[PDB]
Amino acid sequence: MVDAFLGTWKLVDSKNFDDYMKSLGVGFATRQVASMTKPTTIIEKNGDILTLKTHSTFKNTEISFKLGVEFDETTADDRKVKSIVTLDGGKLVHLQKWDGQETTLVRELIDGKLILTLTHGTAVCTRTYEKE
Ligand SMILES: CN(CCC(=O)O)c1ccc([N+](=O)[O-])c2nonc12
Repeated sequence: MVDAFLGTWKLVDSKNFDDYMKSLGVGFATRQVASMTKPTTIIEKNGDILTLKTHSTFKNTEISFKLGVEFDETTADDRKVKSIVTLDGGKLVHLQKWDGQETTLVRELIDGKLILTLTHGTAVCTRTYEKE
């Protein structure tokens, strides 16, 4: 199940992140900085509680959750959302809902790399992380 996702990951490729942020309404100055930032994502577990940290020189976030149990979240761009994370087809699928809108954050493992696919509206972004 989740164990192969655990650890420290560093961003090594990003496609269409500006399009995704624009779709969400993120302002230009935040997008400019975020486009050059290379976050570290740390995924830890304690029993069935997962913690996902995203660290950078700009934004820092942390969420803790049980798989399959909804939780409140405030995103890096300050959306207040209702979230759930689950394991679907071997992928870690994070769904965020607010104001009747949705976005998905899907994490898969491919050849040892962590591929994060972000979808909102028509915008589809792919970020690739490598394990530290
Ligand atoms: C979804 N992510 C996380 C990306 C990742 O973890 O690589 C985001 C990370 C950072 C910002 N931001 O506005 O600074 C975001 N705005 O929308 N999404 C944002």
